[PDB]
Amino acid sequence: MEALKIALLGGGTVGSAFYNLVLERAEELSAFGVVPRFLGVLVRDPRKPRAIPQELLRAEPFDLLEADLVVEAMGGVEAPLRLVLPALEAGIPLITANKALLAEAWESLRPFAEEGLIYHEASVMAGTPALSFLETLRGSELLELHGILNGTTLYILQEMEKGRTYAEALLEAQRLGYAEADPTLDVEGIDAAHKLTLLARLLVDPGFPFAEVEAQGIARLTPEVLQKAEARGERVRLVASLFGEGGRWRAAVAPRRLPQDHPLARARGNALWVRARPLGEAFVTGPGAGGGATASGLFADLLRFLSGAPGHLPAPRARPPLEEGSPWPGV
Amino acid sequence: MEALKIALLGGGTVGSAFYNLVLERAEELSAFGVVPRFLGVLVRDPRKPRAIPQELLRAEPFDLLEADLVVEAMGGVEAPLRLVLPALEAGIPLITANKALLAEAWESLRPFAEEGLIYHEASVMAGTPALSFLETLRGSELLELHGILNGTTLYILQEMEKGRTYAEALLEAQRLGYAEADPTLDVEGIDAAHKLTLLARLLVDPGFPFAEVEAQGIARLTPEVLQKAEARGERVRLVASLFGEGGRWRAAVAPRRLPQDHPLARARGNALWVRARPLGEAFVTGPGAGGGATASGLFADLLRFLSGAPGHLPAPRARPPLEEGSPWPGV
Ligand SMILES: [Mg+2]
Ligand SMILES: [Mg+2]
Ligand SMILES: [Mg+2]
Ligand SMILES: [Mg+2]
Repeated sequence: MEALKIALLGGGTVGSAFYNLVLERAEELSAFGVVPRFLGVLVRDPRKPRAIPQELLRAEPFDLLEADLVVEAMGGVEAPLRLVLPALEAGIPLITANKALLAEAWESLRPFAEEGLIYHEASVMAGTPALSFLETLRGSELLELHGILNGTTLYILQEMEKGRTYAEALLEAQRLGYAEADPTLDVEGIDAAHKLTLLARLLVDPGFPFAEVEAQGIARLTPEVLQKAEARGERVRLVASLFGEGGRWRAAVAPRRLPQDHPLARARGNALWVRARPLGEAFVTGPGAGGGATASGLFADLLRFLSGAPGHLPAPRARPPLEEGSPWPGV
Repeated sequence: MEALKIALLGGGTVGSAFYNLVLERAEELSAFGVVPRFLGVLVRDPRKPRAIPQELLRAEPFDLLEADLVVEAMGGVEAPLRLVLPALEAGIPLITANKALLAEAWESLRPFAEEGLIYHEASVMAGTPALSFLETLRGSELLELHGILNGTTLYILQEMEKGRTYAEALLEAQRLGYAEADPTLDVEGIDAAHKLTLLARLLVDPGFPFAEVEAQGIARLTPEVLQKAEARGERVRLVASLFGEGGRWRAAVAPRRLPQDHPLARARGNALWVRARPLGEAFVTGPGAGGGATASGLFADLLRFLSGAPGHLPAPRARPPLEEGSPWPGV
């Protein structure tokens, strides 16, 4: 029974949920001949009440080179990047939920992702199978991809449809744990843009640039706009789309008017929908945010690592779209 | 570079679709440093019209030991079993869509599956992500699982739903090739039982016996029974359930009255619904049968193999249900 040394970067909601999940599920790890042992837990706020042993709290960066795995969920881009690089360079895998880091620091991280060292199922739709879903979709050639990827904006739009104001909805989303103190990334559609970029890279273009995604949020939406849409038998949702145009892949995030019965319009939780040849049309749904939900994704990748499987690999090569896609009508 | 030698067992609808899909996307495999070549295709009778070159057809078993991969979609149990064992024993991976073989010949196949030599995403819900979906769900502990796994009975109920009699619906399912001349396996819920058994082994009990799955088919269903259901706001579907009962796992297939709003009742294609802790509720749906759909799943596994990832592994150990469940009412 050798130890599975884990260096955890981030003691927030997600990090805490993950730490506790690993210890709670220790017997599942035993089936693999290992017992989990955390080298330390880096925390931004060492005084915030936590369910992590005091002796493991680290207010300052610590040596990660002796870890078997580095798990990161601290948000932000530059600091996490500088912290994980040394480990990745040492050949230590990185399990992360940081969609911002992967989307904006791909120039530095791609090389390691290319050699299967980065596991990031939790980076898109939390623990819901989004990346593994596309890995299986590789059996076909993508025709079009559309998803409602942000938990906060989805909740807000759902609540406004019920008559709740933008503000009441947002504050509740924060109380519920879906959104952070400053949900600006979420409501401006940037978080969805981060995730869409990750999906594009795994399926059609390993070097897809985050800067090419055109993104807009829900800031102009009101209960009035949503009720008028309902009157026409449509639902408004912030959709992240990947489709062909002029022979090149185009990615955009924007509110779209969807038929009320469309899978994306009637989904429970966030959702990813695709049309591919020859499979056809398929889609997956589940929670897109939350401490427990995200922890499930990180733990899923830890088990994937223990099984001997590589991390999530970028698409083998860039491939053009098989057909021009027709975007949904914008709001 | 190297060659990717493939021995194909089954030249039917799936076999033919897989053969042509590999040829259509062969150049793509160069990204993995390989060039695909089929060593031969085992078929019942090479005299029949087939979209595979006559010269590649083999009417009698042929040596498989030079193959890099054996792909099988013959249907049946004992014949396929005796043909693939020699390859597996020699360390050659098996990519199969044969849920019957895996469900009923597990005693012989499990050891190889444990070694990561068996890839069978296409054995459940065709190319739609089902096994990969559950692999990610491993991040949580299963509360309950319910799926509509058989394409034939889904089509049948969707039609009887519209007012078609059982015989009328079945005939069309057959006339369109969804159901065989003798649809027994499908309509008695055995195919669903096979697939449910596979899902159970991957997620909660590597030794789950097919013999313990309690299956009931469509025999007691009529268009009227469905009207009664429609009147009460429900839909009837043949559901494969895995839930806790008495602190042990119970697996059953049977027609169920689902609230019409439920993801399972709304699904146009086959579907898998799950509730787990701490993830919550997740759902995946897509085509569950068909040549192209199944080929997509087989090809997805070929890509998984080329990436250095092992096949689908059985649960690392058996573990009891965390909570007591109970399927919807039956008929
Ligand atoms: Mg995910
Ligand atoms: Mg690559
Ligand atoms: Mg070889
Ligand atoms: Mg499948």
